[PDB]
Amino acid sequence: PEIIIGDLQILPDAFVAKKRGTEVELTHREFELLHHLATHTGQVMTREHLLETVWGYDYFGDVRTVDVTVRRLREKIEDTPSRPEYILTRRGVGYYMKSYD
Amino acid sequence: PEIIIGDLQILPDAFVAKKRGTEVELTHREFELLHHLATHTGQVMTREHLLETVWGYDYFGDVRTVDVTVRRLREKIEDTPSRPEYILTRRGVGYYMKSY
Repeated sequence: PEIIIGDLQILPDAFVAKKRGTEVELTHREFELLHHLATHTGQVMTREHLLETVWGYDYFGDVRTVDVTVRRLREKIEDTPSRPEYILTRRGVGYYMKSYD
Repeated sequence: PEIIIGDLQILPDAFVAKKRGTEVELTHREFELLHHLATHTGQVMTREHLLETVWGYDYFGDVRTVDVTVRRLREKIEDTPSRPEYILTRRGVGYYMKSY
């Protein structure tokens, strides 16, 4: 398995993400979130949905944890986090990975 | 599972490590390495052995990767990395987690 989205390469079996061919140092949960968004490109996901799918069905922590993790992911993979081209917000609804070709 | 070593709490099912009750931001591979050492305390492990057990039996990368990952781990979980109290070196042989 290998997921290519623009300049991102995700190697799920290796738990490795690269941006322009350089490895990005991600936490376990950051990688799991990135991988989930990347295997459902263009699909808007609520914070609640992301909590149960990425943190687990027995995880009842603060939804804010999703926002924190998206911020870290943006700081690590975006050229300009204030203007992301991979991890996008649908205002009022959720997060998604931008679809490319 | 819950592993307690000194000021460290390792929660394997949650992939969470805490130091003095605060979560430590570890990469996936750093956590895997820490968990392995922590479940085999006092056991000295060569870099070659760590590569196969922590990166996998199909991983044929550089042993230097183990040294890098131990350094990162030390920087994140040791109060004083030059004088570690968790992730120890056995000179010439390997790495191990001190038993408590």
